[PDB]
Amino acid sequence: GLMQFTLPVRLCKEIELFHFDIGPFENMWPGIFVYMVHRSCGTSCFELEKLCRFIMSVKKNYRRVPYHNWKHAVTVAHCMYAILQNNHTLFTDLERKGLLIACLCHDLDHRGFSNSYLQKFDHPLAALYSTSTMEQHHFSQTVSILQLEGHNIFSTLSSSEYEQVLEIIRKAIIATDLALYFGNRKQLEEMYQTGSLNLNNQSHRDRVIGLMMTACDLCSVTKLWPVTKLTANDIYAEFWAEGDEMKKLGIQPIPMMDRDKKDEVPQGQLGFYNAVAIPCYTTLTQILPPTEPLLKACRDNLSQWEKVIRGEE
Ligand SMILES: Cc1c(C(F)F)nc2ccc(C#Cc3nc(-c4ccccc4)cn3C)nn12
Ligand SMILES: [Mg+2]
Ligand SMILES: [Zn+2]
Repeated sequence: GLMQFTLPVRLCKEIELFHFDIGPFENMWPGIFVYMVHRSCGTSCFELEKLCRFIMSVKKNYRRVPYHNWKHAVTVAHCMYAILQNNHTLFTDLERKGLLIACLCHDLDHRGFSNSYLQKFDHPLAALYSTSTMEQHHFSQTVSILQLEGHNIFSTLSSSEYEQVLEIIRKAIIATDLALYFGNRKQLEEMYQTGSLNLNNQSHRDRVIGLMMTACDLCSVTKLWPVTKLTANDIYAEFWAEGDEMKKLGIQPIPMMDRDKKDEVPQGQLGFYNAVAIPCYTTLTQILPPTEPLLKACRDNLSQWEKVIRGEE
């Protein structure tokens, strides 16, 4: 009841910053997530015994792949924690509750393959869910774990509060489909610049939470350079495995997934920062000013990739 979680001093202070790295000690990641729920949401949001059992089941349903793993789940939740703590009064009790869970769950049972590869392999999930294939699967796994005995962390919510929270989580998880990001950010850009953006309009909140989700999901481009650079190795380890699998089906993968074109990674990261990351954090900073550190760190990393291209590293 009066059982606070506390972190060592360097973590207690650094966890509040956007560029925090959760570290290589897997056994501390659950405690870090509980710490973030307790300060983000309150010590009363969830029954501790249920939350702990929920976390350990979520962890067991992430696979040992190079990037889309348990460490990515907790990393994406910590970015969400930083956004919520820097924008205290902008979010409902239900949103605080839903979004950290959404982030922890957002890639449940990922296999390290894109929606495209599922469609070309003709995976059963591609027939069950024709768009946002993996993302509809992640939400489906979340509901499964929520319905295991002793795992219902939302048990104290009313029938209609429960339905709202599962709807926040569903939209949040669907929005991590980067194919959906491009149109969502363009609409948020237009709405902000014409002054129609209205946080009382629920379909507007939906879009802002969607963009927050893309920003949390891409938060590896916002870390200190050595974290960003080493994470890129995990990201490409999956892309190149998918590339290998495309070649097995008799299909030339795109160059991003072709390990034969390793040499042009620096130029590919440039494209990605300019086409995806920079716009994402730009529009997010416009709508939520205290998120500017994400944009600043993103720009610093683009500048490090430029340096790699010029042979300065
Ligand atoms: C860092 C990161 C994160 C997360 F850290 F945010 N998520 C993502 C998602 C995509 C990418 C890319 C990428 C990319 N490489 C190439 C390329 C590479 C070699 C030869 C030719 C082309 C093209 N392209 C778009 N980076 N990324
Ligand atoms: Mg995903
Ligand atoms: Zn993700």
